[PDB]
Parts: sequence; structure tokens; C-alpha cells
Amino acid sequence: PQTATKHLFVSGGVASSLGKGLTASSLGQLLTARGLHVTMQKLDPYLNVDPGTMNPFQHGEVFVTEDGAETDLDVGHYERFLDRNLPGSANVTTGQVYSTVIAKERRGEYLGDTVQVIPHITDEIKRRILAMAQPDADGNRPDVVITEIGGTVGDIESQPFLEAARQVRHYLGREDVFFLHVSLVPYLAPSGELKTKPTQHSVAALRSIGITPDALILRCDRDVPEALKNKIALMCDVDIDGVISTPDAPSIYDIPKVLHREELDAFVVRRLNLPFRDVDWTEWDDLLRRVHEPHETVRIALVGKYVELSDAYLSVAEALRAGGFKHRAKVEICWVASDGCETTSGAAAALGDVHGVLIPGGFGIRGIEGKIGAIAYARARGLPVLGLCLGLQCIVIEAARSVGLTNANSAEFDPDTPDPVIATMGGTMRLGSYPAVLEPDSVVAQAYQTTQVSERHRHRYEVNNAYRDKIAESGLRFSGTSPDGHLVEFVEYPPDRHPFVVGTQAHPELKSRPTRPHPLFVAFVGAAIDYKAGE
Amino acid sequence: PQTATKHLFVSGGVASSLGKGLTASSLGQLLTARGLHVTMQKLDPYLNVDPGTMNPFQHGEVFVTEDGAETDLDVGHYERFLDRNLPGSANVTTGQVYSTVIAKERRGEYLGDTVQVIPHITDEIKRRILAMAQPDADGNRPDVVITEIGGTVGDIESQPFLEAARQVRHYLGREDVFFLHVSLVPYLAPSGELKTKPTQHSVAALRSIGITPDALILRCDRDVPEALKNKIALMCDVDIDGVISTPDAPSIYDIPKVLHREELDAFVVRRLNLPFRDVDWTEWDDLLRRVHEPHETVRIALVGKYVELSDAYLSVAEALRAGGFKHRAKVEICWVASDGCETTSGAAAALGDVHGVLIPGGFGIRGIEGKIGAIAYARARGLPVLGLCLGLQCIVIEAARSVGLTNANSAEFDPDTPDPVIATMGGTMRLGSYPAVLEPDSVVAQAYQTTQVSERHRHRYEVNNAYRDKIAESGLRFSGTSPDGHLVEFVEYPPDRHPFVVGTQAHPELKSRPTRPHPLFVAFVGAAIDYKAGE
Amino acid sequence: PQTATKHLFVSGGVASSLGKGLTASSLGQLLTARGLHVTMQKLDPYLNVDPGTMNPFQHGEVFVTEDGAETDLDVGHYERFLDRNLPGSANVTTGQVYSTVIAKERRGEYLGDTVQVIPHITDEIKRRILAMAQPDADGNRPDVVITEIGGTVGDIESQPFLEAARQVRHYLGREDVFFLHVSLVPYLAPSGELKTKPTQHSVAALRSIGITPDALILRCDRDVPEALKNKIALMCDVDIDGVISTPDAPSIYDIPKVLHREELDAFVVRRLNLPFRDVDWTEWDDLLRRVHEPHETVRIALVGKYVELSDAYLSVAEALRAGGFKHRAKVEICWVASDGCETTSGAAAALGDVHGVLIPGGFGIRGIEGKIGAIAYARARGLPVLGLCLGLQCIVIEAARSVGLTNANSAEFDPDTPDPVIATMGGTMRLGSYPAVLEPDSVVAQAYQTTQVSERHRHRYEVNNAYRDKIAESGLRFSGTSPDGHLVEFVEYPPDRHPFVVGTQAHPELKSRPTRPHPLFVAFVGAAIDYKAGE
Ligand SMILES: Nc1ccn([C@@H]2O[C@H](COP(=O)(O)OP(=O)(O)OP(=O)(O)O)[C@@H](O)[C@H]2O)c(=O)n1
Ligand SMILES: Nc1ccn([C@@H]2O[C@H](COP(=O)(O)OP(=O)(O)OP(=O)(O)O)[C@@H](O)[C@H]2O)c(=O)n1
Ligand SMILES: Nc1ccn([C@@H]2O[C@H](COP(=O)(O)OP(=O)(O)OP(=O)(O)O)[C@@H](O)[C@H]2O)c(=O)n1
Ligand SMILES: Nc1ccn([C@@H]2O[C@H](COP(=O)(O)OP(=O)(O)OP(=O)(O)O)[C@@H](O)[C@H]2O)c(=O)n1
Ligand SMILES: Nc1ccn([C@@H]2O[C@H](COP(=O)(O)OP(=O)(O)OP(=O)(O)O)[C@@H](O)[C@H]2O)c(=O)n1
Ligand SMILES: Nc1ccn([C@@H]2O[C@H](COP(=O)(O)OP(=O)(O)OP(=O)(O)O)[C@@H](O)[C@H]2O)c(=O)n1
Repeated sequence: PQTATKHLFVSGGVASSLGKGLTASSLGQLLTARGLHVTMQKLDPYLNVDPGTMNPFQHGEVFVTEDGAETDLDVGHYERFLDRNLPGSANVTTGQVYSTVIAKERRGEYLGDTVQVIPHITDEIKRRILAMAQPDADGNRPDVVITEIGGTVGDIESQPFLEAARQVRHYLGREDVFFLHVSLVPYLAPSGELKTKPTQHSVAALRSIGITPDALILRCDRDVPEALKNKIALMCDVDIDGVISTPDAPSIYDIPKVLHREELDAFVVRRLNLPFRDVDWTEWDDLLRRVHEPHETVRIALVGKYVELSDAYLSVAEALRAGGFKHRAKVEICWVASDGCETTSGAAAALGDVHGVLIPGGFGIRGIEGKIGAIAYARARGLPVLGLCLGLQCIVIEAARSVGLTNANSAEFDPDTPDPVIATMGGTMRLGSYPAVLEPDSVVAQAYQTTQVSERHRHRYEVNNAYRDKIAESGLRFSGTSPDGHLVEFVEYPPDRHPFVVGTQAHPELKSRPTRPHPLFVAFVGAAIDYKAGE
Repeated sequence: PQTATKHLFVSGGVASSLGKGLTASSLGQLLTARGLHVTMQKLDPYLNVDPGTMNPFQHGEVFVTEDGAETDLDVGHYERFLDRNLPGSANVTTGQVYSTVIAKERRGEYLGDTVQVIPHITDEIKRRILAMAQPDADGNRPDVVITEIGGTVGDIESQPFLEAARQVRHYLGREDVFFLHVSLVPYLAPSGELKTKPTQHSVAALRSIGITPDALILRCDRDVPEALKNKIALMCDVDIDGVISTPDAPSIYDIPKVLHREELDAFVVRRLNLPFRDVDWTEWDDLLRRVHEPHETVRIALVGKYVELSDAYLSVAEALRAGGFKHRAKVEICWVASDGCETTSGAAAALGDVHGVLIPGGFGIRGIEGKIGAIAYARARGLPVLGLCLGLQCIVIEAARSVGLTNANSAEFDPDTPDPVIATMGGTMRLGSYPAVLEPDSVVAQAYQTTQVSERHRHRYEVNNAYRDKIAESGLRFSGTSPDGHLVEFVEYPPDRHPFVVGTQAHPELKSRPTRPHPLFVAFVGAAIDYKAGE
Repeated sequence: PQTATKHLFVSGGVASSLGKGLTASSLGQLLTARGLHVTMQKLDPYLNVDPGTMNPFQHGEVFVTEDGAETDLDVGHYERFLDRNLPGSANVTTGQVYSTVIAKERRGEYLGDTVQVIPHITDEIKRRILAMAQPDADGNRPDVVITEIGGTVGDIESQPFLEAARQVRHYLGREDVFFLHVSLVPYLAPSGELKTKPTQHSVAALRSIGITPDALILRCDRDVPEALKNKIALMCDVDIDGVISTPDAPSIYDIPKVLHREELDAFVVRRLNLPFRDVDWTEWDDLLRRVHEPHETVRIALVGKYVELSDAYLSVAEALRAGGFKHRAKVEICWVASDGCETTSGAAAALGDVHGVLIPGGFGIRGIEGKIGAIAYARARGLPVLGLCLGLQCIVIEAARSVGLTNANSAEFDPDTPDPVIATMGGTMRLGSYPAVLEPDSVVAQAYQTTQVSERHRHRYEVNNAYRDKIAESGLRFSGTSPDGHLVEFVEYPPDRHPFVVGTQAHPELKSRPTRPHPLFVAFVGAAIDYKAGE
């Protein structure tokens, strides 16, 4: 039988860039491995109502849920570590709260009461939090909700969320609410010692707003001496079980071992009185083997538009590497800047060194001819290609230009093109999960091993249905469509035209999990390994 | 069976002069009435090592324990409300802590370690606190120690005591430590409403140092509306059982009823899990009757040296009134300034209106001839007299001068007197409890109904043992002595010389309790009532 | 003409071990180079009244002023960087304040007033501070007093000093008081960026007690980007002239260049309106040349009792290196643990690799036979020796044992010795500066180039004046004495017995300055270089 849904807030002190996200994700992973139905939530502090306005080349990708809600990329780590789909409710922001309360004000639904910050805003936040305890579409209720509070304790940027957390702690009571806390432990080079004083000043600032931390996670470049853990337990009044060393791990997938080796999760389960059951590593030891024991290295070029910040492609890169792990191959990514590839001599100079090329999406970018040139090169050179979203549109433009439709373009990039092979259906902006059907015994059907698939979408332009028969003169099969056949979903060249050249409009990288890689990235790495073996 | 000795700290916020002392005393009274063995402690913040240096005309009397320890007058309220003797350990000060730790430093008992404030000072304070849990001379261990932290939360004056309280709360755990808190609720006259915001800012300041208050006592001139108690429970995270209204009571003896009518003590007993048993009021309803239903008013003049601050005589005045309550009489005190009474015309102008005159002590004052003049008048007029300590020395000087020893004096006030009837035995400064013996069937023996008594002392001058036979020529009997007869303890005139004129060297006001008045003050009020009846 | 003496407080935030001492010393150096008469003061937080109780093997040496006041070793850096003698007033501690105020309380000099912490303590601290503005023994008044506040801002350990600083800032006014501030800027390895948030939280904590910092010194492992200096000036309201980068310098003597290259001192002079004059580097460029361009490396063994903490010998090591700089030689110190040298085979195994051996002091240690063995070896091997204080007593014991006084000892280490060549005169504990006279044309007289010297002392045992003629049978000349000849001050072997073997009772390392090395350490390094050249 299930008790009340516990809440487990996480807040950062001293500094940002300490890994609250991956730490909370790893805690969710461990609780999942015990068999609890964990779910997760992020409370972003910024006022953007949704991230579709944000420049991804500075703030990373935009994740898309099943229900087509745009969310912070941080939600991706929670999905990947849980292997669970999360609702669009998983990402609250200050912008959603303030614009909700001001909308209800203008519509007059507060009966003319004065709209204070307290209680109206903090009750709305508390409601957005407690909604996660509601039963899912199957009627199951989660055991634990982990809620990463954004910003830093003491930021004016976060005070309303921490007042809401305080109120939740009042109404549910300490049997059912737990606070983790994450804080920096700097190393000083002239003296050669770890200093706890910033963590004491952090927990003092946290207590000044009425939250009591039940455990500390100490972020450090070396294992914290027991002689400092005891001092922290003295000066923070944190039970000495709950001062946890957490070095900088070798890789993000090692962090669950770090947290388990300090036995954090056993203390969490004991403190919340959740149904205690043994951890089974059998699902994750094999991952750590594949991660640490690569049989071979294989290089994939990724033809990004701008590549000085790699975080703009995080989930693409992680989906590639998750594919690599399926073949026990260390996928290494050659970050290739598309604007170097607009000339075939530059394309040859960049791309000739690799065993495959991948065309990632690029919603909202301008100027794609570099990607088309890179694809035309890769076809002539025989390099395997996968095109994610804009990737399919560049592949289709390349195919049409190969059959002489020289001025062919997307209506997005040349509204005056005489041959809009990609055109607006601004037309219906498709978002979220839609069904698709595969040509039976197509190459994609051979990969998925089924005719029925579903994918997450974020595009408003489509293959012009009048051109399908013309484009098929290239040999390009339209090997998947909408169930009515009205919309194009996949394209491929035949197996004897090229070994593997596929595109989709989807973002298949969003269905990646390291224990369950996406079929197309597995097949693409299989083709890249076969190219390595043949060359 | 007895569990661990619980601790119950009390700290003030917003302001001083809020009645932490009488509130904590009344809580001790209620817990005593349940039958728990309560004991109490004050942690003064000032650096005076003992108060014997302090000017009592600005800071009130100096209390004296059984073991002769000088303590703050605040200890008197705890003794009176408990009716229990307290050790000299009942009053810690910062001066005792800092001078102890620096003494152990100079004696080298820290093995050359650096003497920080933490942990050395706060461990010493914690030791001075936990000492109260040690078994008494009978081997009984108290159930509850109530510890009034001096100053205000947020004073630099108190930070080390609050860090010590935090450490105690860590080592004993919240099952065994409770915090009361006392805070002001101002009334604003232009708007006519109570404001809780100062109490919120107080509990925020208290939390900033890591103490969590379990209940609030709200100090207000009117009953706090339930609509503000709920807001305080919301904004302070104080369980709504534990927000307690406490109006300004009519008198200090009514405060136990106030605390019981809001049912504070039931919540304390439930929260500490003490052995629950019913309150019996039978001991205190009769006090409240006597306090509120006086049959008659009787006036006593008290011949103080300086009287603009009455707190210098607190325990004298309270012992008088406790005597009054024994005869159901409202004792009203005519505060008479001794320097008006040095001339017989001024003495007649001041003292003629009253039914008795009392000569209080005056350790460390200069110039006493006003008191001698007042006594000579009172004798001629027939007014009953009691002399406390210096009172006996003025009575004895008056007696000697009445038998012509005209230049007789105390060696304290004229070291060059040719007739030191009071002289140094600086000689042995007597402090604390000493036995004395009474002349059988003396007037004092008729009052005490026994030959054996004990009293608390604070004097270094004594009746000159060579003059006893000479002074007895006045008829003044030396009706009590040390058991060896070496020292004078009491004097009286015979019943047919005057109705009641007695002195002692003792401070009998320190053995006052309202449920157990001191015998001499009962007899003195009996004589003053008989004078009222006869006149 | 001279205006009022300015005050320049310095306080640390975020962490200790950030170099407030050397930073403030370097600021004093720069202001001295401009020609201002700077003086300095340390306000230690610990309650040790003087450090003579402290274990130096954990807290470093004890410095000794001209007037024989024991002070924290931190005073040594101020003396060395100023090249000025400082009074014993240069080191206040909480122990001196609290024991002073409690002494005046017990002596009754507060007229019975209650001794609060405020104002009595903080007025005493303010008085101890303002005393530094009083004219010196020549009647000159310093222009600037630099006052390093100990502990960290927000420590209960320091609150009274910061309240005193606030009061001084009130009474003198912001024209005449300046606050530096020192704060950490951590580097985070996973993200690769400097984080300013701990400095913002520091300056917030500092402002919460009413001090406004006029400049920030940022302590970092790399030059702070201008893009973070501007953010700090925004969020701290620090004038952007006054956010100063300070990397970890290569050596302590380079820090004046760091502070001058960021032009801190020009801003300080402009802000305090001191008499502006150009910096002259001519005194310090030659030091930095000698420091960075060593012609040769020469190794000196230092025979310490315990050597795992080198800070116990700080001023000895610095005096050696200052001697090295006089010959342009990199002195490298072989830290030799004396207990390895008690056997001649172990002595040979340790000491044979070096060009000289030095016997440092050791007040309060037990067991010296290792040092005697090391000296007997060094004599047989011909290694140059210098004995500081206990060094002379080991040299003298070795000399006496070489002439067959086999059971000779110091009365300190064998009170039952039949031959106390070193004996109590506990006798007079000599402290501070005393005159001494040198044998004309002695080797020491050839070094000092004068007959008259003075030295700082800290010993209570002396050469037994009855044994001088007996010990001189070794050839050991008693080449210096008290001016009356009563006390032994120096010993030497003749130039043809050994090249240079000298001892003293003094601590000559305390008169070291890098621009003015002590004559004996120059001569000793000259002899060690001559041994290197000959071997
Ligand atoms: N136990 C941890 C914690 C953090 N990191 C490193 O810290 C970086 C930060 O990644 P992230 O969790 O996403 O935090 P940020 O995006 O940088 O900033 P924020 O704290 O707001 O989440 C990661 O690259 C990760 O390698 C790590 O290796 N191990
Ligand atoms: N809440 C606190 C914490 C520390 N101190 C004082 O700060 C000094 C110690 O300085 P510091 O070394 O910098 O802090 P640590 O406790 O020792 O931890 P860390 O090593 O990280 O510095 C001690 O005198 C200690 O009493 C204090 O008064 N109040
Ligand atoms: N529930 C209360 C609390 C306080 N008082 C009044 O508050 C005054 C303060 O007396 P005391 O307890 O001794 O406090 P102070 O001496 O004035 O100052 P402090 O708080 O430091 O004890 C008393 O006269 C008392 O009448 C009261 O009548 N009822
Ligand atoms: N911790 C708090 C407490 C109050 N407020 C805000 O302060 C305003 C109320 O002002 P005020 O009346 O002065 O405080 P009250 O809560 O109403 O209590 P009181 O009547 O004593 O004033 C409200 O907007 C409330 O949201 C806040 O932002 N944060
Ligand atoms: N601008 C600076 C500041 C500090 N340090 C290094 O920091 C160390 C600290 O020395 P010190 O000034 O004496 O400080 P601590 O003794 O370690 O501790 P505290 O802050 O209390 O003085 C020194 O070894 C020094 O090399 C430095 O190289 N350059
Ligand atoms: N006094 C302040 C300081 C910062 N913030 C908020 O904190 C967030 C920035 O987080 P962070 O990067 O960690 O602090 P920085 O100012 O950017 O400095 P640093 O790089 O060291 O982190 C911003 O939303 C900013 O508005 C705030 O609300 N109040």
C-alpha cells in the first residue's frame, strides 16, 4: 500500500555550476533502482514563459515533452536517468506564475482582493508543486517528487520559491518533506587544505529563511576528510550520517556509484520511511562496463551551425554516445562548423577524416547551404548520413538539386524560390508526439523491426506533396508518412544506392536512454562501424 | 521512574522589559503544581563576576543563597515562585565564563592549545548548564531545568550563550530540549490594530542562529485576536497550540492563571513528554483570595536611604506584603526617605501618619543618622519597629545613646568613635546561612515557636561583646546569639517596654514565600494591626 | 605639516588562509616607499593573553619586541616589510581586553556600574587602537595605522572588534578611515569559470554590521577578467578603481609588484588624501634581482627538534635566506630532524650532504642530546655551525664534554647534574633588548665591525660564571659579555681551530630585514660559501 507522496527539495548554495541537476538525477536513479516510482520537477527562476524564445547557442537546446510542452534542457537529464516520460508540468518558471496570477487578476477572479505576493503567488506555486502528486493517466501516484529549486539560496531571484517550500514543509510536516542541500568546498592552493567556512555561511543563510537542511552534499575535487565532515556536522547540526563526500566524478554516468558508495540513498530511504528494498545494479553495471571498456573508437562528424558552445547539441551528442555504447564503441565527435563546408574543397578538408556525418536540427537558424554542401560531399564520398530535422530538409534540397531542380529551396530560407520543395503547410506549427507509418521492409522498417512508430516533432514546414513523384526520380524513397499519407515523415536512399542515408523530420534524440538507445542511432552507428571495417 | 532531565530555554526578542523572568517563574510554578521537581537558572550577560560591586540603587538588591553566593535579584522571583532553595550555580554570567577560561589559560591547563571562543568557551557554558542535572545533596535529580537566556536575540551581548544553547540542542536532541520564546506585540494608536511584523522579524533573527522556537508567548496590552494568532502560526511555523496570548496581568501573582487559561503548560508537558498529572490550585486559590479580598488597609513606613527607585528594596517590600496576606490585610508602603527624618520635627512630619516603621538594610551606604533619628522618634511615639541588618545597628546605637553613650557609633561609620558598640570582629565577612539560638520564651521565641532558627547574613560588623552587659542597662535583651554565645543575633525590648521593637543582623526577607511567610514579618504585621486597632 | 593619523582597517571574508597579513604588509611597504611613516597593528581574536603558553610546533614562533613583549609571529612580517621596530602594543587580543575590563571591575574602578560589553569593552578596544596615533619616543606621529582585524566577518569570534571598528568610523569620519577587504574568488574545474557569488555574500555580511568596504582585494589563482570586476563593482557598490586582481604570487617578496601593477596604492593615497609622492623602487628592484638571479645554490642543514611544521622556524628560515641574498646565493634548507642525529652514524647519514649546519632555538622543548651529537659531528667534520639560543647551550655542553666534563649538562635538562655549566641565575627570566660588548678584533667583532651591539633575548639560564676559565681550556673564547662582564653573550672557536663556529644566547634572526641582513647570518653564509668553494 502507498502512503502520501513524499517531497524531496534540492537547493544550491555558495555557487551555481555545482551539479544539482545530475546529483538529483542520480538520486532519482538510485530510488528508481530500489523500485520506487520517482518523478521529478525543475523550478526555473527566469521569467521566460517558455524557452522557445531563448537563443540555444547560449543556453542549450529546448526539450519537448510528449504533450508538446517546451521545457528547459535540464528536463532531459531527468528523463534519461529515470527512463520515464515527464509531463510539461515538470518545468515551472517564475514567468508562468507571475503571468498566471496577473491574468487571473485582470479577469477579476480574485473578487477584487489585493493581489499580494504572499499568499496568492506562493499558494499558486504550492499548487503547481502538489499537482505532481496527482495520479497519472494510468491512475498511479508517484512515491517521491524531487524538486530542484533554481538559483542560489539568498538570491532575490528565488525568494518566492523558498517561501513556497517553507509553506509546503509546514502543511505536510517533517515526516513527509526532506531537504537535500548542495554546497561548495573550495581547495586553497597556498595552504593546501579544504575550507568548510563557506558551507557554514551557506547553511546559515538557508536557515535564515526557515528551511532546515537534513543532509549536505559537499562538492569538492577530492574526498572530504572525516575530520571536516565531523566539523560540518557540529557547525551545521546536520546528522553525521548526512554529510556526504562527492568528488568530481570521471563522467556523469559514474555519479550513481559515488552517491551509493557514500550511502546517501539508504539514509534518504530511512529518513523518509519509504518502503525499503535492496538496490539492484544489474541494469547499470553493464552500462558502466560499456562506458569504460570500449573495443574500438569510431569518429562521427556533427555538422553544427555554431559549435563554440557544445551545450546547444547536448541531447544529440548524448544520443550518439548512447548508440555507441550499444556496439561497445567509443563514439568520438568531430565538431565540424557548417560554414566551413559550403565549398566542396572546404568540405573535403573538414569531413574526409571521419567515418560518418550527422546533420543535427537547427530551428531558427539562418543560412543552410553549408549543410547542403556537406551532404552532397558525403554522398559523393560515400559517408553515412543521418538528418535530424533541418537535416531532412537539407537532404531533400540536395536530392532535388541533384536532379537539376537547381533553384530548389525551402520556403523558410527563400520565400521567393520558384521550387519550394519545402513549404509552409505560418501554417500549422506541429509540436509533440504524432504517429507515423513505415514502408514495410524498408531500411527504417528493418531498423525499428516494426511498421508502427511515434516521434516528437517541432517543425512547421513539410515536404511539398506535389513534388513527391518528382523527387522520387532521384531514387529517394518516401519510406514513411502520416497515417493518411498526407505528410512526409522519413526519407531514405535504397541500400544499393548508398549503405545508409536516412532523414526524418523528428527529433529521435529525445527518445534516447542509455539502457534503451534509439533504434536509428544504433543503425547509424552500425553503418559507421561497417564503413570503418570496409575502409 | 525518571527519564533524562529536560531543558527548557527561554529567550526574549524585540525588547527587554517584557517579563521573561516572571513568565518563566510562573511556568515553573505550574510545573511545580503538577508535582515535577523543577529547578531554574539565569544566564546574565554582564561581565560583573558577582553583583557585590553593583550599585543597588540603580540595579536592585543583591540576593544571597544558602551557600552565601551573591546573585542577581532575579533569582529571588524563582525562589519565591518555586518555594525551593537554589544553589549559587543558579546565576551564570559572562564574567564567570571569561574569567574562568582565562584563568585556566594562564595556569596552562589547556596544554598550550589556542583558546578560541568556540569550542572552549561554549563547552564551559554547556558544562555550567548541564551541571544543574546533577543529583542534589539528597541524590534527587530535577525533571526540568528552565534557563532564562539574558539579553535579546541578536545582541552581540548574548551570541556565545545562544551558540551554547544550539550545541546543547544538538547533543541532547529535540525530544529533550524545548524553546519558549517571548516577543512584543505593539498596539498602534492611529490605526487601532495589533501588528505581528516585529514578532516575525524576531523569529527570523532567532532562526538565523539555528534555534527553532517551539512556542511563542506574545506580550500585549489586550488579548491577541485569533485572527493574528493564526497569521503568526503561518509566518513563524509555530504549532498553533503554541501561540499564547499573555495580557499585562493585574499583578505578578495573577500570571499563573493567565498561563493556565491559555493552557500553555499542558502543551509544554505534552511536548516534553513529562509524566502528565493534574494541576492542583488548592495552594494558590487561597493566595489569590487573600490578594484580592483585603479586609483592611494598614500602612507601614519603610525608611529607605534613597527611594526614587523602589527596586532597591524589592524583596523587603514583597516580604512585607507576604506578611500582610497572612492577616488578610492590604499592606500599603509609605516610602519615607531617611534623610528627611534626621530631625525630630522632620521625623514627626513624615512618620506620624503610619501604623508601623521598618528599617531596611543598607550594605555599602554612608550616613545613617537619619535612621537613628527615625528610630528614636518611633520609640517615643510608640510605633512598632523592625530593623533588618543596618536596622539593628541603628537600633543599638539609639539604645546606647539613650543610656548616655552619646558618642557611640558603629566603627563602619566612625572609625574614630570612642564607643564602638558596633565594631569589626576588615575582620571576618560573614556570608550565608548560620545557625542561631533564641532565648526560650522570648518574644522572638514566641513568634518562631522554636529555640532553633537559621538565617542568611551579609555583614562584617558585630555587636561589641564587651558592651552587652552595658547595653542591657537599657532593658534591651540580647535575645539571641550564636550557639556558643559568642555573637549577637537578635535584640528586643521587653513586651511592657514597647509592644514590638525587634532587630536582627539577618536578612529575614530572603526566606519569604507567599505560601510560607517569614515569622517575624507576620508578628510585625500583627503588632501593626494591633496598633491600628488600639489607636 | 601633518594632518590627523589615518586608519586603514583590513578584514577577511569567505575564508582564512587568504594572505591578509602579507597583503597588508605589502601595502605598508608601498606606502613606506612613498615616504609616509606607516605603522601597523594586529588584532588577534584568541583569548591567550600572550603566546608564551602556545605550542610553537603547531602555531609558529613567538616574536619578541624591543620592550620584551611576546607577540604573534604575524608581527614579524610587518617588521620585515616596514623595516621599523614595533611596540608590544602592536598585538591586541581578546584576552587582553576581557582580562583588562574584568580586572578594572574587580578593582571597582567603574564605580559599581554594570559592565556591559557595549560600550565598556568596545571603548577599551577603541582606546587600544587610537593609542597607535600617539607620538613615539622621538615625538613623531605616524601618518597611517593599518589594522588587520583577525578572524572572518560573521564569526562570533570577531564581533566586538568589528563593532569597535564601526565606532571608530563614526568618531573619525570617512575622510580619515578606509576599509580594505580581502575575499576569495574560487575557480570551478568542471565549468572552468571564476565565480563572484561568494564575494557578494561576503560584502553583504560585512554591510549587515554597518561597515562599508571601500576596495576589494580578490584572491584568485588567475588574473580576474575585467568582465567579472565590472560585475563585482555593480553588485558590491565598490568603485571600479577599487576592485583589484591579486593572483597567487611566485613568492612573498613579489606581492608589492602585484599590488603596484594593479595600482591599488595610488587609489588608497587618493582616497585618504595623504601627501602624494612618487614611488621609488630603487630599494626593492635590487632585492628582486637577488631573489630571481641566484649565482649558486648552497645548502644549510637546520637541526630542528620537530620539522613536520616548518612555520615553527619561520623567522630563522627567513633570516637565513636574507643572508643568502647578500651573497646572491640561493640558500636551500635541508630540514634535519634532531632525533635522527643523536647517534654519530645517524648524524653522518643526515648531515654529510650539506655545506653548513644551524642550531635554532628551542625554548620549552625537552631532550637536546641530538643537537649535541650533531654539533660534535659538525666539529669533527669541519661543518660551519651557528647556535641561536639553545644552540649556544648545546655548543657549550659539547665543549665541556670534549674536555672530559662528561656528565656536564644544563640545569634545565638535568637538575641533578654534578656539572651545571648552564644553570639558573627560576631566576631572572631575561626578556627583550639588552646591551652587550664584544672582544675587540674578535671574529664576531670582525663581523659586526663594532664593539657595541644589542640583541633580543628570551632565556633564563646562563653560562656558569665559575666555569668560564675551565671551559676556556677548550679554546672556546667567551668573546662577548654583559658590559659588567657578569653574563656571557657570545662564544667562538678561534679562526685556526675552526673556520666559523659561533654561538649566542640572542635571537639574532629577529633583527633580520631583507634590505638589511643580520651581520652574523651574512658571515655564516660567507663561511658556508667558502666551505663550498674549498670542498
Ligand atoms: N557530482 C558531479 C556534479 C557536477 N559535475 C559536473 O558539473 C557540470 C555541470 O553540469 P550541470 O549539472 O548541468 O550544471 P550547470 O548546467 O553547469 O549549472 P546548474 O547548477 O545551474 O545546473 C557537469 O558537466 C558535470 O560534469 C560532475 O562531473 N559530477
Ligand atoms: N560559527 C562560528 C564558527 C567559527 N568561529 C571561530 O572562527 C575561528 C576559526 O576560524 P576558521 O579556521 O577560519 O574556521 P573553521 O571553523 O576552523 O573552519 P575552516 O577550516 O574552513 O576555516 C575560531 O576562533 C572559531 O571559534 C566562530 O566564532 N563562530
Ligand atoms: N506577564 C507579565 C509580564 C510582565 N509584567 C510586568 O513587567 C514588569 C517587568 O518585571 P521583570 O519581570 O522583572 O522584567 P524587568 O526587570 O523589568 O526587565 P527584564 O526583561 O530583563 O527581566 C513587571 O513589573 C511586571 O509587572 C506583567 O505584569 N505580566
Ligand atoms: N515574510 C513576508 C511577510 C509579509 N510580506 C508581505 O508584506 C505585506 C503585508 O504587509 P504588513 O501588513 O505590514 O504585514 P502583515 O503580514 O500583514 O502583518 P501586520 O498586520 O502586523 O502588519 C504583504 O504584501 C505580504 O505579502 C512578505 O512579502 N513576506
Ligand atoms: N597575495 C598573496 C597572498 C597569500 N599568499 C600565500 O598565502 C599563504 C598564507 O600566509 P599568511 O599570510 O601568513 O596567512 P596564514 O598564516 O596562512 O593564515 P591567515 O589568513 O590568518 O593570516 C602564504 O604562504 C603565501 O604564500 C601569496 O603567496 N600571495
Ligand atoms: N543580489 C542578487 C544577485 C544575483 N541574482 C540573480 O542570480 C542569478 C545569477 O545566478 P549566478 O550566476 O549564480 O550569479 P552571478 O551574478 O551571475 O555571478 P557568478 O558567475 O559568480 O555566479 C540571476 O538571475 C540574478 O538575477 C539576484 O536575484 N540577486
